[PDB]
Amino acid sequence: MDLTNKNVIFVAALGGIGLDTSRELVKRNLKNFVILDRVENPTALAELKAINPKVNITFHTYDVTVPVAESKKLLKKIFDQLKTVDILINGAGILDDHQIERTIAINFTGLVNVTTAILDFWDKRKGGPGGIIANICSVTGFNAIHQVPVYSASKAAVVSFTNSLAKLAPITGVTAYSINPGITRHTFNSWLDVEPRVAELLLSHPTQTSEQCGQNFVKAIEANKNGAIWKLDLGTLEAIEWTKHWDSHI
Amino acid sequence: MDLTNKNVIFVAALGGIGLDTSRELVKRNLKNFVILDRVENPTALAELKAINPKVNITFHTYDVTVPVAESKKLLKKIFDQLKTVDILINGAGILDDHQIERTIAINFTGLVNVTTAILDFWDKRKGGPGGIIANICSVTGFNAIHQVPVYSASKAAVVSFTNSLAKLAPITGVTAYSINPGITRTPLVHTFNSWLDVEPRVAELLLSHPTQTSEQCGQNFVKAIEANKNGAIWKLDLGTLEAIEWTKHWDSHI
Ligand SMILES: NC(=O)c1ccc[n+]([C@@H]2O[C@H](COP(=O)([O-])OP(=O)(O)OC[C@H]3O[C@@H](n4cnc5c(N)ncnc54)[C@H](O)[C@@H]3O)[C@@H](O)[C@H]2O)c1
Repeated sequence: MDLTNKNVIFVAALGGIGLDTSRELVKRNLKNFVILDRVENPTALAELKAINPKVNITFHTYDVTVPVAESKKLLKKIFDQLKTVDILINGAGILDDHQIERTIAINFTGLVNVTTAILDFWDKRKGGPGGIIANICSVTGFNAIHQVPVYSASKAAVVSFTNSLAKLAPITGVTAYSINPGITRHTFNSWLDVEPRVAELLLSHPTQTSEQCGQNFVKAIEANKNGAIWKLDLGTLEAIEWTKHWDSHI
Repeated sequence: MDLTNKNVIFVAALGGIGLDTSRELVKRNLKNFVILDRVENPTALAELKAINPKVNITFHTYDVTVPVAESKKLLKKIFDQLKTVDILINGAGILDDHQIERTIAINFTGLVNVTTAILDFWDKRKGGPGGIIANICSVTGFNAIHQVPVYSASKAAVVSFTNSLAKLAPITGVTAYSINPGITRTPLVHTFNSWLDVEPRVAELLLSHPTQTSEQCGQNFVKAIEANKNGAIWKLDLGTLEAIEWTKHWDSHI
């Protein structure tokens, strides 16, 4: 994957790990960088545009928890303008096990919904060009932080969903892979307050900076491997192998 | 685990797997067996009672998609009556990838919510007695039926959640294990929808391969309950009961 002159939609582009990935992406001479986030950060947005003014950066206020139909309405406006979109990056997410419904709505349901929305524009069965989906999941989708069981479970779901998307690529023309960051250089809520110090404890352990998580993120996008399950931990980029415990035979 | 004299709540006890599990459960001399299901089934209820009149069987009309406060209200009613509950079984699920929100609400969120509610009565930090939770997940939580990605993902979520619950037992006093059937002959798999109709023949193709009976599944389910192994990930496929080992890809070190 050569990112030059490509059109990219990035959901939650101006947050923590999103912003540093975004900074590197706009340095790659994209034609369009389309940002969809819940709230505007005008300082960050201006800063992004200044990195390379030639890149068309557009911002849409977007809540990932809206129904599929609402996401399709926004996407139609984007496709009407750009004509083509090459990659969708899903980076929405919250970490707060005091918010059970919302954790699920944002991290899991929202990810499924926006994917379903864009498939209506990309599905090759209906004359669509196909496309690429990069889902920001989490290493907690492989093995949980058991003190944030709801967060971890939501990430396990999207690791699964991404895996299946990739296996459906021959039918849909839409490839996908997951980007799974380890702990990246603040305090949050554990489920039923089983551990009030999760953030303090995790951030003391060996971590990585948001800078070369973002650099490894772009490397992963460039590698463009359907069905990859990328681990981005301790400043390295590694593809993990999913264990086969069971087979549907279909 | 001796089931004699125990109090059991079973969410979704009257479906294909549920009813056959229930038939086996009441073979043991349970004290109270409390059924929560979405639709009343007076014939099945009568049948179970007849199996073992020593077991006290009650029924509540219950939808897992209600807010947690509502589930808490029902549990309080039950705990006030029985004083103690020994085991909770969370068995609700739908298979319909035309229903994204509902699949996730029933299969994942609803399971998390009943668990969260019952912890209020059981949590040893509150001076509760602890307890045991058996969660019906799915082999699809290990490896998807990719033509139903949403269902499979919802099951992956609950496998994860159950693993974590079990790891929290030393703190909460509440142990847990997953029950993961393979393809089992019930109405669930008779006819169903794939995501965006990627595979309109999915039910046909799946059932062209070997399956097990709900009877076999229910027998092995109760066997796993009696084994009572915290953190177990039980596979119930082709008539066998087998514990699987979850691969370690990453460790939080906490
Ligand atoms: N049949 C299989 O091959 C298979 C394989 C693996 C896992 N499972 C799982 O086993 C469980 C039982 O499935 P089944 O095969 O007996 O299917 P079923 O359709 O016969 O029964 C589903 C059960 O879930 C209940 N339910 C559905 N929605 C509910 C709601 N909103 N609130 C409360 N209860 C609700 C139903 O009333 C019923 O008791 C499900 O969780 C399913 O995902 C089934």
